[PDB]
Amino acid sequence: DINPARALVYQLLSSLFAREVDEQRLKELTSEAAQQFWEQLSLEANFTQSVDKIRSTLNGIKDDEALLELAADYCGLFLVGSASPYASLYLGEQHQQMSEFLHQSKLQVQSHFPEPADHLAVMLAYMAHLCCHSENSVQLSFLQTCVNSWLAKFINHLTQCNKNGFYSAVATLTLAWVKQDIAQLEPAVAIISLEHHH
Amino acid sequence: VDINPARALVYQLLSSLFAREVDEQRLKELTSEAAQQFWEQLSLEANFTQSVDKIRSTLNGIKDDEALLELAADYCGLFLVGTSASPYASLYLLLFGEQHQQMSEFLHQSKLQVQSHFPEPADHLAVMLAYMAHLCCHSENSVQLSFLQTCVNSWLAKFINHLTQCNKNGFYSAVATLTLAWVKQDIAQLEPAVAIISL
Repeated sequence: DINPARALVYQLLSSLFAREVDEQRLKELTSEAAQQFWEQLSLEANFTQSVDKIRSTLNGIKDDEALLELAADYCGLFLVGSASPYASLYLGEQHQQMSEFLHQSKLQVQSHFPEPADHLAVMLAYMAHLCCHSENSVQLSFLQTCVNSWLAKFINHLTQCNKNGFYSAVATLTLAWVKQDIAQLEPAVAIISLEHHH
Repeated sequence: VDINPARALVYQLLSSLFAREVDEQRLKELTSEAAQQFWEQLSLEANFTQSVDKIRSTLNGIKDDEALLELAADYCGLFLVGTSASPYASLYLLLFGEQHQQMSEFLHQSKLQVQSHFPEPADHLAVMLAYMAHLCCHSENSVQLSFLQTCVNSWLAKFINHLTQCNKNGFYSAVATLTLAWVKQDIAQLEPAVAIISL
């Protein structure tokens, strides 16, 4: 009864922390239907001051420089770490419930953080999965596209940071292992193209 | 004979070495008598010899916690810092971006954990508020109340305090301030509503 309205307020607040505000969003936040909304929210004594600051700011963005500055505030405050909006930086089972929610919603926040699946550990773990669950062509393609395309660089920079050399050796072995695996996969994959063509 | 499962095991081993710092239990399983056989055999491949011997000589050389802590320090000061060799592909670089769609699914299913200093994505306030929005219409009042008191109201004021200190113009502080006041008023409505169902 009142819940859909509450969901709506939480969504709006969420959107404001999710990512910086672009032209399309600004137009959505300052339209007539949005103006009435902000007014209604302002009627509550505990919300009045905050609602006026938010609404007067958004209504004051008339050019590109105005929108760009607000975004700079967003980036300067949340994408540097500053006041990163992560609970753990200021302070259990309902994190898993959210984990699923995250996976389901396809809702991702603006972030300067590297993509988790871009972690070498993840790529290798996934390749291990491809070895027994995919065609050789998919395995080869993945090694050439996502692994062999950058290890050399990683290794190079690793040799300038690892004094001991343990992890430099691990990286070195990984590339060597990948190259040899690619050489075993090439003919296999090529046989299938010579056969699926004739 | 099928070698695909053997290849997967090797990729997993390499995966583990970048996945997290080596701990006591892991050092033991990486240096067991069965493991020594594996390394020796792997070292016989001409292309692998040098790095393998560096790998195992290092692992076999670990005989006290000091040396172990030293390796763990190498790991952290190399991958977990951020300036000097993060293991992320994007940081060193066509059908690339499209293969990331399947990895996310595998990453969600494998529930594989990579040691990291980055905060959890679900810990982000925007994701918590979106989740709360969801609970508002697909959950009992008590689950909503519980989540607010437990995950939001517990740290929001600390956040607003710091935010207010870094926000010169003050727009985002106003958003954060309105958020807390919204959450508090909502908890105020939720408590009476929930308590009543015990009657």
